[PDB]
Amino acid sequence: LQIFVKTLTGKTITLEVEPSDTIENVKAKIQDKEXIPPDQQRLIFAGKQLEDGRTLSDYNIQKESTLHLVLRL
Repeated sequence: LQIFVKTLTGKTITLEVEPSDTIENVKAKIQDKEXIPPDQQRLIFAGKQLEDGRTLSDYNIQKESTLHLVLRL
């Protein structure tokens, strides 16, 4: 499964994910490519800021969905 992550910079990164991955698991994937601590990340799907501990399925995030990475601090 693959989703896209955009950033304020606007660079489009793609991630390999599992449908039952938590948002916390997605932040740890972004950490490894980008160097940003999870607690500094904030992720929007379709205008909605996502809560860690919930899963991509919980939010109907599926092949080719785009998440928007925003930084806290």
